[PDB]
Amino acid sequence: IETPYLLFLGDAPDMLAAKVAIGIRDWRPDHAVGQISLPGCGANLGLTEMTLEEAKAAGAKTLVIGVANRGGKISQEWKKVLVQALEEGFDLASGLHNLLRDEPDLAAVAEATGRTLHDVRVPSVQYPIADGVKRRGKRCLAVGTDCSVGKMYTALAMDAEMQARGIKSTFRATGQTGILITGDGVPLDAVIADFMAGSIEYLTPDNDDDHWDLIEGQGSLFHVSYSGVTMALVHGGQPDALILCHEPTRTHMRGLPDYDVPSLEELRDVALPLAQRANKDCKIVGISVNTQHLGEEEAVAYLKEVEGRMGLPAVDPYRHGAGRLVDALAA
Repeated sequence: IETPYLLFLGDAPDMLAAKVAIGIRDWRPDHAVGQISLPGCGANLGLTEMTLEEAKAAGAKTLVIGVANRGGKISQEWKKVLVQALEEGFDLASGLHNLLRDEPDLAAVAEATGRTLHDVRVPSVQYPIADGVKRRGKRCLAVGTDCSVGKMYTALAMDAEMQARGIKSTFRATGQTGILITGDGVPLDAVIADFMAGSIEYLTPDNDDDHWDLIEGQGSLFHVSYSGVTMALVHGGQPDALILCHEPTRTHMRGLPDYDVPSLEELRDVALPLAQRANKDCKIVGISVNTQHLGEEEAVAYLKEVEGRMGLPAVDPYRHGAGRLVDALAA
């Protein structure tokens, strides 16, 4: 995706629909020159409100859909702006369920203007079958006890810290949100079975010996709907370092009311031998817990006993940053 962006907010009624736009603004502010809102928009993202022509003059290359749709249909009100952006010289990028290229007007305008539609939720390049060959560079993967346990935030927090420290690193997106944030990645949840692991090898190629890939995790080895997606990361990713991610108050898996959440111990016992198959030197180096549903001192107490029991640094990166996780990568 050509950077920098104009962030499309559409008619999103508030900030709830604007997770992607917020993610770009917060994590890669240099990738956004401004926002464009339709009448009735209530998402006060806080960037410079620009017309298409103003955003073009400011250097924007891609109109990025930063708000949710519904999973339904791209409205004609939206396409009216999208078409005009194409005619104004913008590429489009969208992580929605409905694909821009399945809109015959968007596809034909894109073809006539020479502009590109980036439907980042589904693959647009052919990935190979993984070869398991050892790749130069270092690779860190977060694995968790459930979906939505902070894997993406943890990888983003570690990368941001490492960048501030002058450590060579790249956040390697594996889903549409992270791809729109960084402008590149692999939409692993939409990759065909046989190419899953190969797509993660493609995502994390040979790099400098002192370079870190911070791979965005997906699924869970303990989630019967997605465990194979996680497996492809664990092996395709060849991780040198695992971060264990966990949220402690939930009593069931995501969307699976009758499935337990495993402990950090069984996550450790199951994940490490699998990871060691692809990289025999892989180590679990730290634990990143979402403690937002605990009280302040409850969180501090929980983290302390986790650290003493697992013998690994355990932090909540939102409460205090990723610095102790980044320190753990140095060994």
